[PDB]
Amino acid sequence: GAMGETGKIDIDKVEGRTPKSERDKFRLLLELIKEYEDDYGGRAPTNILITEMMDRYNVSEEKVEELIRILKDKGAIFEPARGYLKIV
Repeated sequence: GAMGETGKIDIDKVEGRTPKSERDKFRLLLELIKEYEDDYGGRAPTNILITEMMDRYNVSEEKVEELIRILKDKGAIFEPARGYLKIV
């Protein structure tokens, strides 16, 4: 019916046995850059990133601009034109 099997174990610390993957403000900004790049044929207009981050994720313009500087500074992204962001 069922049968027996081998390689017995026991449960001491063996909780928490699940995967993890999440998001962050840095991630959520960067996600908009790539999800607009393909749409613009390689642009992410910085003003739209701001407006859409306040829409999609309630992030205030000051904070979106800070995300923009941080990831720019890291060379994770760039601003190749006067209000167009790019992933590195």
